[PDB]
Amino acid sequence: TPFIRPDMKAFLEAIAAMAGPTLAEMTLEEARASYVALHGMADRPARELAVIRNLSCPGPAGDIPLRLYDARESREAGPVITFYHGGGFVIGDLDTHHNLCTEIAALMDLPVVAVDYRLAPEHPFPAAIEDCEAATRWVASSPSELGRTASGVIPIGDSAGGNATIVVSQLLGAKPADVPVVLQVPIFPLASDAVGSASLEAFAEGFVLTKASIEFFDTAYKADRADPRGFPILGDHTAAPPTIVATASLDPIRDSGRDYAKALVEAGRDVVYLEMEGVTHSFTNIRAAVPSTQGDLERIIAAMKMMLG
Ligand SMILES: CCCCCC(=O)Oc1ccc([N+](=O)[O-])cc1
Ligand SMILES: CCCCCC(=O)O
Ligand SMILES: CCCCCC(=O)O
Repeated sequence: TPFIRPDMKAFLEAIAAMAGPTLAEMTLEEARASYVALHGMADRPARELAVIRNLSCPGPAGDIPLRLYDARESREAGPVITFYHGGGFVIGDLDTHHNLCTEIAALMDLPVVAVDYRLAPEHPFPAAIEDCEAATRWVASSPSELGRTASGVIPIGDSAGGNATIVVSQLLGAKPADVPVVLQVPIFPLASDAVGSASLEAFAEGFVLTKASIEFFDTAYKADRADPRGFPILGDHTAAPPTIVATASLDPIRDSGRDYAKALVEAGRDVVYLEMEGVTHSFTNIRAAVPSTQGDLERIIAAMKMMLG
């Protein structure tokens, strides 16, 4: 009997009533479409912003599509948020996380660049990482197409995108971009392997992200368990940038986030650890269906402003 907020519980009960096919039982196109539909019905609508523009940058496999969000038509030099969507490196796109990006841009009053990175199984590991790194370096170079100057970058993302957040910060730590990572925000990230964790067993079914979906994503992406680009708990934490780790108490991969924040403390790094109580994985994108999750996102926003000082 873990604690569940009443509005969270109602949402889980509706998912249980729906009782759909698993991701593995659907076609890939169907699995991706179902995620579009979930966030479409569950998340708050997009904020209005002065700037919402599609861009691209060069990557190792070809052009990488991007989307720029800014509440301001004109802005001086400052940090730029570089966002990587969740979806297991298999599903999601610029639209599944669009509304959340408009919210981050509105509430932070900073520009946000979302990355449409290549997906598995068509593009296995490390394709997503290659694209997130390349796009982040590109933003960090203050290209003219961006129309903003970056004094620093702020990698952020949910779930797989939280994995990408940490990996990108490690890659740029080892080989700097034109400006530093001034803050990273991995939100319910995969950092250590969740297999064998107590959270994975406790929350394997009925908490939005299932063990079955985790296995489906793992089989498609094919990350090597010994590769720090796949499991960034294995990386060097001694110069990690300022970090905010946000987890959910009902998340099967909660303990992976716990592990990462513990490793940052162990290495003497500054970190805010926030474990949202009574909500699940994906809480950043269900803010209409579960209204209390808007408050959880606002807590991350407040921690970001504090850590940016
Ligand atoms: C349709 C159920 C939600 C699954 C998609 C999602 O919520 O984003 C995730 C991305 C990556 C991982 N993972 O690394 O296991 C888990 C979840
Ligand atoms: C192991 C899953 C239940 C949560 C107990 C804890 O907070 O560590
Ligand atoms: C149950 C595990 C206790 C803490 C392990 C550590 O300090 O890395």
